[PDB]
Amino acid sequence: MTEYKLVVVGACGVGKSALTIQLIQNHFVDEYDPTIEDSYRKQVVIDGETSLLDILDTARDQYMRTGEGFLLVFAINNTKSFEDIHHYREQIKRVKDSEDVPMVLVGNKSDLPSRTVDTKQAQDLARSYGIPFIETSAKTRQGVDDAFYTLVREIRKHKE
Ligand SMILES: Nc1nc2c(ncn2[C@@H]2O[C@H](COP(=O)(O)OP(=O)(O)O)[C@@H](O)[C@H]2O)c(=O)[nH]1
Ligand SMILES: [Mg+2]
Repeated sequence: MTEYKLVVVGACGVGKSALTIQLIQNHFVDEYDPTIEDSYRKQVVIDGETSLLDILDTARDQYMRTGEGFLLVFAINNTKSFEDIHHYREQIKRVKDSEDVPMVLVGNKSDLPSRTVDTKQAQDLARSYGIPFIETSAKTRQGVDDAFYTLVREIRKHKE
């Protein structure tokens, strides 16, 4: 019965869309229009509780204001995208007017061998933020459920 508005943010090309589509449609899209910004709905069950997810895949001022949780996505083979995380976080903090916003740090493209962002680096950032860090591959589906479900768990602990 509960609904959760989730927002997926991060630099262009990190796999925001691919991640969202795997969760929604259960397949990996190789070439999804980089400019398309849209929301996707799905009824899920998480730790036994039924819930409707409304997920904005950015590429809206509305979702920022009404978003209850955010995935901060970088790709592990894109140092610049990891360096952009702080900016995304501060922007959310500003709009939401809080310092306790539910967020999850997501390191995507974990199947790729060209790693330039150490796991240690990401974990150290997430620790400073007090948020979970989850490694994912939209391509193999590794960690996809875990990223979204973890965010939902962070939302629930926050409003409780
Ligand atoms: N190898 C690999 N490629 C990915 C992964 N996620 C996304 N991609 C590719 O990276 C490119 C951009 O992905 P996209 O989802 O559009 O990124 P977005 O701009 O953040 O929405 C596309 O070529 C995707 O196929 C992943 O986990 N592994
Ligand atoms: Mg996209």
